[PDB]
Amino acid sequence: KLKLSDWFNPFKRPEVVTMTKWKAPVVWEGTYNRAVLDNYYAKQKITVGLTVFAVGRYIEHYLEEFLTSANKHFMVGHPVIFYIMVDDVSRMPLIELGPLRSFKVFKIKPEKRWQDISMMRMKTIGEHIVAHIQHEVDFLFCMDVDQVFQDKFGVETLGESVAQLQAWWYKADPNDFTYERRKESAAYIPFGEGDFYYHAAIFGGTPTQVLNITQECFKGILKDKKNDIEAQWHDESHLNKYFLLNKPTKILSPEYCWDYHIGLPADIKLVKMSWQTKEYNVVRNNV
Ligand SMILES: CC(=O)N[C@@H]1[C@@H](O)[C@H](O[C@@H]2O[C@H](CO)[C@H](O)[C@H](O)[C@H]2O)[C@@H](CO)O[C@H]1O
Ligand SMILES: O=c1ccn([C@@H]2O[C@H](COP(=O)(O)OP(=O)(O)O)[C@@H](O)[C@H]2O)c(=O)[nH]1
Ligand SMILES: O=c1ccn([C@@H]2O[C@H](COP(=O)(O)OP(=O)(O)O)[C@@H](O)[C@H]2O)c(=O)[nH]1
Ligand SMILES: [Mn+2]
Repeated sequence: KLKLSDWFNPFKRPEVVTMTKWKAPVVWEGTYNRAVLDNYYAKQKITVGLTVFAVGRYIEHYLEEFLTSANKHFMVGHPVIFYIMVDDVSRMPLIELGPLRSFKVFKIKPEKRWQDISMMRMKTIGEHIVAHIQHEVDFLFCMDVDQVFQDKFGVETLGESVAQLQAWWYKADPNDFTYERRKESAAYIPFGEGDFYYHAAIFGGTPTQVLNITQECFKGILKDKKNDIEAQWHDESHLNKYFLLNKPTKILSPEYCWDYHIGLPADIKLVKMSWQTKEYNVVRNNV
């Protein structure tokens, strides 16, 4: 089987956090041996999935740029399947795909509140895992559409359960993190607890693990509805509670999901994905 030291050298990045207390790697540029891993996973003949949602004007603003960039940069050299969930298939951009990429598209119901569009992804992803994704892929990523791939996002990111460090908070102390802090919410994390602040824009794992992630988060979302409370950062609050309880087996550095509004500091050596500028006045239709 694969050993961590076969592909991961933390000493290449001595000035950042490269290992967690529960022995998961934090993958930074310089630490990974992609050649070793490409050879390993090609011998297993893996396929990698990617889900993305675009509901409303998120389709026109973001979906083409997301997919064009994913085609170029996501798991190059391996078969990939893009799963695209939209409310209006007639507005789908049908871009040309390259070798080892294919896709399929699903029509979904548009939830009335943007907060519920975001949170209902957890329910829909689990339904699709059970119905087909579990039979199609070895690993799955679930991503926001309001971002663009900038460089290779490869097999060094694969694992049983994979979390993303949020770009603005990776050096912060846990008591500064924007976790949900009301005990009445299923997402509550008390002061004095927490490892990292994870970004809900990227998470992944085997289909089995992603099913558990998404099912447990959606259970918390529904429980909160019954208690008349809505977590401060919606599905992200619940995801952070999940990963506190069920530690990820791999974490990605902020290089894998970077906000250029921060600037480009010394620690961010090669950006693999960048955030799109927010445009909520146009793309969201409720407060
Ligand atoms: C240090 C600080 O306050 N930085 C904020 C960012 O947190 C903020 O990003 C939003 O962060 C929330 C969680 O707090 C969530 O992850 C959102 O998806 C994300 O956009 C950013 C927004 O422009 O502003 C900075 O000032
Ligand atoms: O009206 C909506 C609200 C959300 N989304 C999807 O849900 C994700 C999360 O919402 P958003 O990116 O707006 O949250 P932010 O990252 O800005 O906090 C988006 O990237 C889209 O994939 C969408 O398609 N339409
Ligand atoms: O139909 C509704 C809308 C809200 N609320 C309660 O507070 C949450 C906020 O509701 P939302 O508008 O987000 O609707 P829902 O997700 O139920 O479609 C709900 O789930 C309910 O528990 C209400 O009692 N009924
Ligand atoms: Mn987003």
